[PDB]
Order: sequence, then C-alpha cells, then structure tokens
Amino acid sequence: TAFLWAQDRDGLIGKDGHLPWHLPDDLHYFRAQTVGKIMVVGRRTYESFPKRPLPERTNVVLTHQEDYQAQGAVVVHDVAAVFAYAKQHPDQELVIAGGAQIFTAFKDDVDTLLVTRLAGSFEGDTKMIPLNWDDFTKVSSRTVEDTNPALTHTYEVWQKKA
Ligand SMILES: COc1cc(Cc2c[nH+]c(N)nc2N)cc(OCCC[C@@H](CCC(=O)[O-])C(=O)[O-])c1Br
Repeated sequence: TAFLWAQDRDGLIGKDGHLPWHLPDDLHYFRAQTVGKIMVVGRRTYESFPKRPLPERTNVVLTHQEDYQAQGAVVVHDVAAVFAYAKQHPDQELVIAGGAQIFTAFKDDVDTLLVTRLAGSFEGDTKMIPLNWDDFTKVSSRTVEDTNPALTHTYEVWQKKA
C-alpha cells in the first residue's frame, strides 16, 4: 500500500475543500502514478475532482452515507471493505490518495510514501497526518523548478525499513 500526496513546506495539503495551490506538473504525476491501480479517496476529495470519476484507474470512495451514489466508482463504507476489494484483484496495487481523514484510517497499513514537497508556504486548513519518518528510508528524490519559486517541488519515494 502507498500514500499518494503533495504538501507545502509546513505539511499543508488542503484549503476550503480544494487544493491550496495549482500545480499542473504534480497533477500529471497524480494521473500516471495511479493509471491502472486501486485509488482510494475520501468522499470529500472525490467530490472536489473536476471529472467524477477521473478515468483509467479504479476509484474507491470511502463514505459513511449508506445511499451515496457515484456511478463508475466502488462505493464502500469501512476500511475492511477496501481490503476485501484489494484481495479480489491481486494484480492492482493499492494507493491511498487522501484527504487527511482517509490517511488517518490507513495510517497502520502504509508501506511506501509518494510525497511531493513544495518549497513554499500556502494558507489553508488541512495538513498531512503525523508519520514516523524515522521508520522509512528516502529511496528516490527528483526536483522540478517552477517560475513561481513557492511551486518548485521535489518528488520523493520513501519505503518502510525491515
Ligand atoms: C481536488 O483537486 C485535486 C487534488 C488532487 C490531489 C493530489 C494532487 N497531486 C498529488 N501528487 N497528490 C495529491 N493527493 C488531484 C487532482 O486531480 C488529478 C487530475 C488527473 C487528470 C489530469 C490532470 C492534469 O491535466 O494535470 C486526469 O484526467 O487523469 C485534483 Br483536480
């Protein structure tokens, strides 16, 4: 299982139910880090995607609303239904794309961290969840410089130690 996210310097992830920034290079990497996989999102992060569902992946939407309708997405109500879906498909990797209430609900079962780190600081209201960064190694780090310098970003792959 991987966590897919992008933060600012301080660990901010969201503002007012949307992204605090617009970064196109990172949302092209959101597409193709999840083209083909089982993508898990909380119900609020699903509703804030422009296309609903976004294509070519399984979108799994976690919601406590028994009646919630998302045509073409896998609508489930608890974590044990996400893993009971992921057990049915042994060839598709599980990717937890957020927000903060879903990254709490799979905190214990993550093995990889796919972080984008923005060099700047943005205003918002949601942070990334606290994680034991000492339990993971940074394997791979690739920087991309943007002509807005707050938007210069590093893509970092972390993998959990034995
Ligand atoms: C709510 O706002 C968003 C937040 C994210 C969240 C997010 C972004 N980036 C990263 N790396 N981690 C995240 N958790 C993704 C997203 O759409 C991904 C869009 C993929 C599009 C192509 C987008 C593009 O043209 O760049 C597609 O059609 O597959 C949107 Br819109």
